[PDB]
Parts: sequence; C-alpha cells; structure tokens
Amino acid sequence: SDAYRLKYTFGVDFGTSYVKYGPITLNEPKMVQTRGLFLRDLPESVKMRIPPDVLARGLVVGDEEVRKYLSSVRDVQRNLKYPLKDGVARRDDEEAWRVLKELARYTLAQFPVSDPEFAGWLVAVALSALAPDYMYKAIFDIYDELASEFKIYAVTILPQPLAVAIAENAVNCVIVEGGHGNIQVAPISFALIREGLVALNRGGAEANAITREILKDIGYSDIAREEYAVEVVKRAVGLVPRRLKEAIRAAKSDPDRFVTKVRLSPVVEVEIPREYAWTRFLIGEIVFDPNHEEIKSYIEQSRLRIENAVIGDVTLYGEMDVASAIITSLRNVSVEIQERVASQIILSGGAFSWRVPPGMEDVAADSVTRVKIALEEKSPALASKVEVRLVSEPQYSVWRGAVIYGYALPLSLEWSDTTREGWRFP
Amino acid sequence: SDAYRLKYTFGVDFGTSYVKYGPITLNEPKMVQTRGLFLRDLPESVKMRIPPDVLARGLVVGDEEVRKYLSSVRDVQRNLKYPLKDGVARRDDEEAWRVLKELARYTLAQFPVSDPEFAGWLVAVALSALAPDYMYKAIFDIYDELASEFKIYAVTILPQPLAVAIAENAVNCVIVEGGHGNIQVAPISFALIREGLVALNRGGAEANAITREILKDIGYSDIAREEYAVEVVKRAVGLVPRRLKEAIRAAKSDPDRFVTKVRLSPVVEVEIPREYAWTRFLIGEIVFDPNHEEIKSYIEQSRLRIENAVIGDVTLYGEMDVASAIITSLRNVSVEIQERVASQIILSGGAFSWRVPPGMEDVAADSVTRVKIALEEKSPALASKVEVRLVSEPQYSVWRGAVIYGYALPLSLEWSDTTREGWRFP
Amino acid sequence: SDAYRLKYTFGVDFGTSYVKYGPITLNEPKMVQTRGLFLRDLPESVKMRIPPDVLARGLVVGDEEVRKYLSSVRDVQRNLKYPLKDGVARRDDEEAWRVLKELARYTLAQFPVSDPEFAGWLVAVALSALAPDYMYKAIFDIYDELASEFKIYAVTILPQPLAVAIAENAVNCVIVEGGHGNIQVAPISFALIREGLVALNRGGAEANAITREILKDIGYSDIAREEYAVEVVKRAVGLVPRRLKEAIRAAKSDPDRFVTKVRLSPVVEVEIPREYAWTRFLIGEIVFDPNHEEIKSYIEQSRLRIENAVIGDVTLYGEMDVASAIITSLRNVSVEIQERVASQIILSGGAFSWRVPPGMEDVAADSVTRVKIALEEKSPALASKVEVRLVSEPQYSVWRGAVIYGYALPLSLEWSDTTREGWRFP
Ligand SMILES: Nc1ncnc2c1ncn2[C@@H]1O[C@H](COP(=O)(O)OP(=O)(O)O)[C@@H](O)[C@H]1O
Ligand SMILES: Nc1ncnc2c1ncn2[C@@H]1O[C@H](COP(=O)(O)OP(=O)(O)O)[C@@H](O)[C@H]1O
Ligand SMILES: Nc1ncnc2c1ncn2[C@@H]1O[C@H](COP(=O)(O)OP(=O)(O)O)[C@@H](O)[C@H]1O
Repeated sequence: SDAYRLKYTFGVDFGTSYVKYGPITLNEPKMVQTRGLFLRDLPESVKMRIPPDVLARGLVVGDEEVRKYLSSVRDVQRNLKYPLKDGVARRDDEEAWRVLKELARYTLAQFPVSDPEFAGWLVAVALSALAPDYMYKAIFDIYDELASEFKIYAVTILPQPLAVAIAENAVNCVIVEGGHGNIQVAPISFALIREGLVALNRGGAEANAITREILKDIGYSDIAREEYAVEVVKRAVGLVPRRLKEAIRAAKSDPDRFVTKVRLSPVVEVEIPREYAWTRFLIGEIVFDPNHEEIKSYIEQSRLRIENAVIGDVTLYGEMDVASAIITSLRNVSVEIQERVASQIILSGGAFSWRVPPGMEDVAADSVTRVKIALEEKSPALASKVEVRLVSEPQYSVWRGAVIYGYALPLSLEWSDTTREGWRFP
Repeated sequence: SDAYRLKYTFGVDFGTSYVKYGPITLNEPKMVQTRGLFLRDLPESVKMRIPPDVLARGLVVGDEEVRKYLSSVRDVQRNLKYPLKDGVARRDDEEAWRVLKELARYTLAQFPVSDPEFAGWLVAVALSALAPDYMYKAIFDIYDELASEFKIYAVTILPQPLAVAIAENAVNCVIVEGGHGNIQVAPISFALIREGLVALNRGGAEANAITREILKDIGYSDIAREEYAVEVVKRAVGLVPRRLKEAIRAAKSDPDRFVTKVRLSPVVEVEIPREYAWTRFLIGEIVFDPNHEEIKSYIEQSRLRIENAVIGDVTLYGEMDVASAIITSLRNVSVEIQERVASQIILSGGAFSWRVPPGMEDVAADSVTRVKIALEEKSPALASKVEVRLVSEPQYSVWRGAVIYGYALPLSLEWSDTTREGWRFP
Repeated sequence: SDAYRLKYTFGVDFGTSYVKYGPITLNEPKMVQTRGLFLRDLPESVKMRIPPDVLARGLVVGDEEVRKYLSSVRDVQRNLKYPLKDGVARRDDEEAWRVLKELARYTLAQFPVSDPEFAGWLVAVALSALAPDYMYKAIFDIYDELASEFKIYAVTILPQPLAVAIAENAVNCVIVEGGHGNIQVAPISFALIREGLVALNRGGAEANAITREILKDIGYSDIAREEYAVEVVKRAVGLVPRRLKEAIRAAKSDPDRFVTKVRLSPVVEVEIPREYAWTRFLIGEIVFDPNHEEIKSYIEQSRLRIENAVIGDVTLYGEMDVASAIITSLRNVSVEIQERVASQIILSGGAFSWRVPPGMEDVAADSVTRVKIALEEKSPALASKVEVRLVSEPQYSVWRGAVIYGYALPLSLEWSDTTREGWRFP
C-alpha cells in the first residue's frame, strides 16, 4: 500500500560502529553499537546468574543489553565481537553474521506494532559501498529468517552513499561519508554516479587504531584492549590539525595547551602526558591524509608491538587522502558537468565530526575547514569555488536516506541479482 | 533429585579461623574453630584419663570437644594445630590435613540423618581463593574417605568469593571478604570476574599477630602463646582508627579514654596500660592499610624477639591496602562497566567486623566508615559515588553462599580438573 | 678517522637483564646486570659505613659494586631498581634513567684510555626495537652529560635486531632475539625488513615471573622477592617441553626424573618438590607459546595473590607464540622472496638458551628443537624447509653487532630525528 509506508517503512543502517535503525516515523534513528557479545566459555557459576533465555541464543547485543553482561577486559577482547570489520563481514566468519542476525533481530524486536492493519515491515537496509555480493545475499538470508519470527513484508538494500545523497536530496555535489570503517566519497549530478563512487578502506576506525597505539605508549595498555575505551578517548582527546607538521611543531612548543585529562571511569582516568600532547593531532588527522613522514613513522613503530594476536588493525602501505579521493571521484564524471558537481562537498558520517575545543582554533580545525584546506594543497583551482558543508547530525544521515529511499521504491520492482536493486519478499 | 537438595544440600566453609558448616536447612551455620588438638606425647598417667575411642583417632576437634582435652600452655603451643595457616595448608604437612580430615569428619558426624530416603549428602565446600590445585585434590581425597563412613552422594568445591556474591545475590559491586587469614576482594558484574578477583595474603590473623606482639610488650607473654587468648583480646581491645596518625596522636594525649581491661579468665585479666593505649589502633588497622611508618616500625621491632621457634606470623615487606586492593581489582574489569561495578562495595567476612565502642566515634571508625575513608585517600573520584555496605552477620555469609551454590549446580555436571568447577562423586 | 675506529669504537647494549658493553677490541663483551641499587633511606649508622663518594651520586651499579652494598630482602625489593622493565623505561620515571645514567657512566668509566691520540669514544648503543622516540632522546641526553666527564667523540643508536643481523652477517633468514624482556623477530633479505620486524612484549622476564610464582607456591616466598634468586632458580630448574601437554603428563607420572635441588646460598637451598616437578616445564615454555589451558590457568590463579604491591609482571590476556610470531613477520616480506628468507631461522638472545639436562631428552627440548617443532604445529609446509640455528654465545650477539654497525656508519652522517639513524655529536 501507500500510507502504510509512511508508518511501517523501516530503515536500517549497518556501517561499522553504530547500527542506526528505526521506522520512518522517527525524527532521528535509534542506535545500537554494532558489537555483539558472545557468552561462550561460561563457568557454570556464571550460567547460574544468566537468564536461560539470553544464554539460549548464545549472544547479546545492544548498548544496555551488553553492558550488563560484560565481565573483565579479558572477556571483552574475546567474547565481544565487532563484526563488519570494515564495512564488510568476511564470508568465512560464522561469528560475523551470527551477531548480525541477532543484531538485526534486536533491531526489529525493539519496535513492536499493535495495529492489526500491519502486514509486516518494509526493511530498507543501507550497507557500505564495499559490501560484496555475498554480503547482500547473506543479509537477505538474515531477514528471510526473521520473517518467520517477525512480520516483514519486504526487504531492500541500498548502498550507503545512495542513502546520503537521497537524505540530503542535494542536486550537485560530492558526498563524503565519514563512516567509522570506510570513507565513501561519491559524486552526484542528478543522482549518484556509480562509476564515480569511490570508497576508501580507511575510516574512523583508523583513528581508534592510532589512538589505541597512543594509549599503549602511555602505559594504559589495559585500556587499549577495550574498544569502548579508545572510543571515548579518541572522541574526547582526538583533534584535527590545520596543517599536521605546523601543528605538531606548535604542540611540542607549548604542550600545556594540549594536555588533557579524560575520565573514563572513576578508577581509570587517562592523562595524555605533556610530551605526547602533539600526538592528539595524529588521532583525528589519520582519517583525512594518512600519508606523512610523521604519522607513517609513528604507525610503523606502533605496528611492531604485537600484544594478543592481531598486529593491529590499520594499513602500513598508505592510503589516498580524502582530498585526493574527492579529486579521483570527480575524474570519473563528465568534464561537461565537473564544474557543477564539484561545487558543493557534503561531509557526512561519523569520522567527520571533530569540534575544535574552544580557544584552540589557531591550530586545530573542524572537519569542514580541514577538507577545504586539504583541497587547497592538491587542486588549488578547485578549492576556489568549493563550498564544503557538513551535514547537521552527521551520523544520523544515512538512515534518513534509507527510509526515504525505502519509502519510494515502487513495490512491484523485484530484487534482481544483476541490477543489485529493488525489493525482495519472504 | 530436587527437593532432596532443599534438605540434604550441605554447605562447608573452611577459611582460617572458623569452619562454618551445616545443611541448607539451617538459618545460620554452626561453627567449629579450625584448631585441631593433637594428643601425641601422653604420659601413661593421662592416657588412663582419655577415653580410648578419642585417643584412637589421635586428635580431637571442635569447640567443646577440645576444651575438655586442653592441658597447659606448653601443650597448647605444641599439640594445638591451626591448619590452613593462611587460607591454605602446605602440601608437605601431614598434620595439616590430618586435622582437616577429622575436622571435616567432625562436621558431618554432627548431623545424622534418620530418613531412609537419604541417599547421602551433597557437600558444598568453600575454600579460599588462594587454595592451590593440590588443596582441591587433597580435600576431595578427604571426602572420598568419609564416603566409606558417612553417606555422601556428591562433593563440590567453590572459591570463597564465589559464595559471597551468590550469598548476597548482588548484581553490581566489589565483594570484599574479611577472611581471618586472607582478604579476598572480587568485582562482580553479572557474576564474579575471575580475572579481577584479587586476594590479599593479609587478614584478621594479622591483627592477632599485631596483638600477639602487644601482649608480649605488656609482659603477658604467657597469654600470647595461647591463640584463643589473643583472639578474645583482639576482638575486645582491638580498634580501628579514623586516620591512624591522627588517632595515635589522640590516644597519646588522652589515654584514659582508651585504657581497657579485659577479663580472659578469673586468674588472668589483661590491662592494656595507659601508655600502649594507642596501640589499640594498630590492632584493628593493620587489616586495612598495613603501610605506615608507625606500624611498620612497631611490627619490625616486634619481629626481633623470637620466643619459641617462629619469628612471628606476619610480613615485614608490606602489603597492599584494601583501598588499593579494590582499585586493583577494578582495573581488571572493563572500562565500559567500571562505573557500575564500582558503585557498591560489600564488606564481608570476619576481619571486617569492628564496632566502635560507644562514645569513641570521634576517633575510632567502623569497618564500613574505614573503607569509605580509605578510598577518599587513594581514589577521590571513586569515593564520591561509592556506597559501601557490610553484610549482616558478616562471617556467616560465605556458608550462606556455599549452600545456594551447592543447591543449584546441575548434578549431571562432572568435576573436571581443567575448569575447576562441578560435582565429584565417590 | 679510520683505524681510530678499530680501537675506540665502543659498543653498548642495554636490553632488560644484562647491559652488554665494551670496545670493539674485545673478543666478547663485559656484562653488567641492569639493576641499579639506590641508597636512599639510610640510618646514619649505615651512612657512616658507606664511602662518601659512593653515597654522593646516590646509586651504585655493576655486579660487584652492588653486591657489597646489598642489605636485606626488604632493601632489595625497594632500593634495587630494575629499569628497562621491558625494553623500555617509562618516561615519567626519574629513577628509571637515573640508573641508566650511572649505569652508562659505569660502563665507560670501566675502560680508561691512556693513549693521547684518543679523541673520545665512538658509542654504539643498541636499544630494543620497542624503544620509543623519547627513549632515544633520553639516552642521547645521557651521553651528552657524560661528554663533560669522559671523552665521547660520537654517539649512535641502532635497534637491537639490526645489530644481530649485522652480527651474524646472515643474508637470508629471520632473526629471533630471546631478549630477556622482549622477543624481537625480524626477517632479513639483504638486510633488516623494518616493516616485517615484529617484537613481542614477552621475554625471559616472563619466565622469571612464572618461576617467581612457583617459588611462592613452594613456600620460598622470601626467595621470590629477590630477582637474582629466581634468576638462578629459573636458569637452573627451568626446562623447555617437547610438547607441553605431553610433558606435564610425563612429569606427573614419573616426578623423580624432574625433582631438582638448587643451592642458592648455603642457608637457602630450593627443593622443587615431587608434585610441582611438572611446573618446571612452564618455566621455560612460557617464553615460546604462552597460550595453553595449562599455563593460562596456572598464571591466572598465580595473579590472584598480591604480596607487596605489584600484581605480578606478566600478561593474563595471552600473547603470540614465537611460531606465530615468525609467521607474522614473514607475511610482511614479499611473496617473491619469502621462500628464501624463511629458510634459516637464527635464534639469539638470552631466553633462547635452555639446555636439556642430560638423559632427559625424551621429554625436554633445546630452544632450537622447540622452535622447529613449534613451526610444525602451525605452518607445516614451512617447517619442512626450515633450518633453524642458535647463535654461538647467544646473548653476547647483539653487542657483536653493535660494534660492527658502529664501526662502519660513515661519520659524516648526522643523526636526523626523522630517519632515526646515524651519529650525534656532543
Ligand atoms: N565527536 C566525534 N569526534 C570524532 N569522531 C567521532 C565523534 N563522534 C563519532 N565519531 C566517530 O564516528 C563513528 C560513527 O560513524 P558511523 O556512522 O558508524 O559510520 P558507518 O556507520 O558508516 O560505519 C564512530 O566510530 C566514531 O569513531
Ligand atoms: N567483633 C570482632 N572484631 C574484630 N574481629 C573479629 C570480630 N569477630 C570476629 N573477628 C575476626 O574474624 C575472623 C573470622 O573470619 P573467618 O570467617 O574465619 O575468615 P575465613 O573463614 O575466610 O578465614 C576471626 O579470626 C576474628 O579474628
Ligand atoms: N642458561 C639459561 N637458560 C635459560 N635462560 C637463560 C640462560 N642464560 C640466560 N638466560 C636468560 O637470558 C636473559 C638474557 O637476555 P638479554 O641479553 O638480557 O636480553 P635483552 O638484553 O635483549 O633484554 C636473562 O634474563 C636470563 O633470564
């Protein structure tokens, strides 16, 4: 039906960090941190303390639902699984979708529907652009299973940048998503340019890993293991330089500006010492231009120490700067239209967030000011006409696009594997 | 069976001082002071006076059973064996378990069962967290031998802090056991955190040894040798300072407040003189924070005199404060949950008992008020939100947890050496 | 000059345990156990007994120089500072470099130079790969101060694995250092692969801490506090299993093979009892593969007891096996060359030492045989072609590389912070 959509059209975003979800009726979507928590090796002592309903399905997911079941850090680095490592779950990983299943299951269960006119939801999923074929097939399999439990009339999937352009309803610009895992820049002329869509393998999660290194170098290593901890630290102590080299010089001259103290929990309060105060810049900068002799040295000597198993989640080989990303995304649109499409740049998603702490504007920079000054370095003639803008409520964006897309996607259009578009029915 | 448990589930605690025991049916457990009494070198004169049944097994154990067989102090410091010196019996000591055997034998024999429906007990043992592997294997060997005498259907063992958390059924807090021998602090989130469990090697028995030194300095040394004597003295004359340095200053200014007279027996009545009246504080304080230039001097110069053999049971090297213990136990749980788990602090066990004698509240402090003020000194930001509580009937606690754990521990779960959990059958 | 180098080129290694040092002229370097001994709280009684020269600088360092100033164990666990806890001194610790200063000062003072042609030394320092930026800057500050005292023409610093590859002058292999604090595995093709260099945070010092636990479980705890004591015990009683599980099974079947008696001092002679005889394996094994349900249980229940302050120096979260370390270090070199570079494996450094005591070869294994059988478990196809070798004089190695590197490092090459290579001049 039609007005049936304005109620029961149900958007879902995944991305890496937060799974943003809700029906179209919401003003802004509810969030679930993507982490699933396994309950797997349990001393029968603790199984006595777990409700047999929760332990039955073998996981728990959601912000509040997991917090209650969290044991010590050793438990966290084991049984707390962040699937969607970057935008994507490796096929071979059974634990990867096992959480996504009950993460998606948690999503719908959160919103019951009393109305007997309810024929089942309309589930608009927004995956990352990097999502391969199997990740589509896998997640439709997920919602096919929830069809037996919940009422789902139809399921669709849209690439994440497609949502944002729909969310902004912007006519001419290059969308840039700050997605935690991946940065997806797409130009849009009258709509997405699928050929010009460019999605980096880098994201906010690379700002964690550059923080997760700092907290190891300060001797907080117990804190590093817990991903929530570096999150709070990164978000609080992370900072974006105007120009990295000029900034680090500044922070080594007058560190007292940059020394910060973050209270994670009453026991553990992270003090960024006087010396490393300049490393605050590497935290927020590595999202944008992770090519510098200053970072690429600091990341290299931080790749040496291998604590548990992982060598660290980050790439030593170097990536493309989001300045160079936007440019590369534009060379794929037509020279006719490039003057128009390169006018606006919409920054969106999480990793473009950073707010300059007050009084520090002479050195730090907002994500907006960063991109604008990033273009001046590479393509000067471009940065003249560029008006770069950050979305209001950056991370809520993709979901707002997911429902609008999900709202108008004529329901007689079947999902066909070849076109990778349209509804599928259970 | 099931309702069979609500009767014949049988909890046993050991700990150092009192072995707390009984079936689940009891309101509070019966106690046996852990002391075994050897009858070993007996002039045939006295063997004539001993029933040949008692002398046959070579020991006696229990409060009333030993009192009748106690000879002079020389006999007490010899043939009265306190096993479980701290939480643990050294493997090499045959006398150590030989008492525990007949101490555990005394425990079950105390409770005969008339009902022919009785298939044997369910013995839930609570050992100290410090109990090594052999101490588990040794005590199962004990109950395997009592299987031939008594009816024991199944035997299990739980670490002592696991009991308390079950006894309190507290969801978020850090348990602190005042166990006579050892202080075992564990955080609990939905249940014990085995990684965060921290057990000090210090306990109430270190408050004896600091009293046992005082009674030597007052010239009562005949009284010191008898462990029951310092017990009654410690419990009566022992006291817990608000702040040790401020307190000792007070007690040296106005000693008449603190001069006390304890009647042990009609012959021997201990008068804490006017001078040492300040040493009452070191008695109760050394349980909490045994690092002070005032104690660590007094314990050092009291380590010099070596009377019989032992140099004294106490550590000159210094230990961790229970304030620092709780903190160290929290750094092992996840920064996510630390805000919640650090809220409540449950004090339990014997060594957190002390009651301020009336009118003295301006200087002394209850164990509760002591811990709360202990945290303010170390981790100020923690002590703001901390609500610290003492268990009603502090020492009875562990047993109450031992039965509940012993009540539900599904009986098809075998004891497996690797997991160190579950029932074993004889 | 040139031939001036063949005399006055002066190598210095730090590492954790032994600081190996000497001029290039030596056959093998002289050693200094890294321990500094503070003289800090001294009763004026003892200051009368200390030469005012020694007490002036406030420390003493060196094997013989400290032995003479050692008081009781309480003094040792306080005023005997092992800096470089693992490979690294925490910035905030003033006591950390204060020893390194006079430790390095002790080093040069040991070797006076009579020749008036002597223009000052050439100091080649070998730090650990984990050495951060500040640890470089700190130690150059050290040698800048010794420039006023001694004659130092030039100072350089090389990462420790760089030395070994130079010391061996091996063309194709993966160096593995058994460094007391840390295990640094690097592949070398025509030289070090800085990207493939992988340095574990585990080392011989984790074999102490697993012995330091054993000596607490045997009741020698007075002996545990003294790091020299566990050293001699570890080196003597420590043993490396062929396969840990198969070995522990063997040692619990026939303990009389493994019961050992080590004479530390005429008073104290450590008898590893019959029972724990199997724990000899955990001593030497935890260097290699500290992931086992057998160790990771024994280390966990040994982390509970906290004696003085420290919870114990060791990581409960688990580390990477040196088998998996070598593999992870190879995935960073190019698939073209991996066939060649994975041929030889040079084991080096202290923690790869262990000699099977005679007649026990059926169960124990040399460090060589251990690594070779370690690879067979993980990467079978690799272990076929692998020829693994241990350096002759394992621990002397890094210094031998330090001088050769220090010998040819063209002196017109300045130290530049960015490249982290080359000479600096005072
Ligand atoms: N105030 C902030 N400053 C810096 N980074 C932030 C801030 N708030 C959120 N973030 C980052 O944004 C990320 C959220 O992005 P997200 O929408 O999950 O991307 P996607 O869902 O596409 O993977 C978080 O992982 C976090 O690291
Ligand atoms: N009123 C009191 N004041 C101070 N200490 C007390 C008091 N009552 C009991 N105690 C101490 O508590 C101890 C009992 O603790 P207990 O339960 O035996 O510990 P565990 O059993 O774990 O070893 C006794 O040794 C005694 O010293
Ligand atoms: N025979 C031996 N058996 C086992 N371990 C040994 C033996 N000899 C020395 N070791 C260990 O080797 C270590 C020396 O390594 P070292 O060269 O100090 O490493 P680094 O200097 O890189 O820190 C000592 O700490 C000791 O524990």
